[PDB]
Amino acid sequence: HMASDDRATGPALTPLVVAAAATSAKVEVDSPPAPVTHGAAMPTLSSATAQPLPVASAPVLSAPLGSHEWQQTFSQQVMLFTRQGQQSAQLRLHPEELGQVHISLKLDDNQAQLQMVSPHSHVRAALEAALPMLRTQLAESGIQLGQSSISSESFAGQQQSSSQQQSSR
Repeated sequence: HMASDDRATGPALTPLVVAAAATSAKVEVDSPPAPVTHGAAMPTLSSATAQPLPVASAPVLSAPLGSHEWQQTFSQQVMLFTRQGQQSAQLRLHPEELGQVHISLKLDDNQAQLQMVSPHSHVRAALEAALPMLRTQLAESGIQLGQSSISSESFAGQQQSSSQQQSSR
């Protein structure tokens, strides 16, 4: 019977802890200008006169990339194709690993679509550059090379962004 707990535990003090006031903004800024100088002179060399070197029709299209002879030969083969009446053909090309690219020139109205299946290589640079020249050769035969396409297997490049160049005089 009856009861008595009796308490006495009860904290009572003011907590306070704060101290922070400073800044930082010095050192590490600006950069030295890179020195540059131009000059050169370019060693000139007079073209020596001599008799033209004997040649012939090159077997398939295998010449150094950049040579005009390779481009001319590229056009030659197509001229022959259009003369025969064909349009699809194979050809030994470099890099040798290619073994045979598939040339498929399509013909509609008076415009030819040149499709070719080959990987991306420096070969395309000189080959593609020969396309504007080819249209000139074919144009003499009546036909006009309008469309052209190059794919290693299939063509896909859904990407177009070039929002730039905002200025005037």
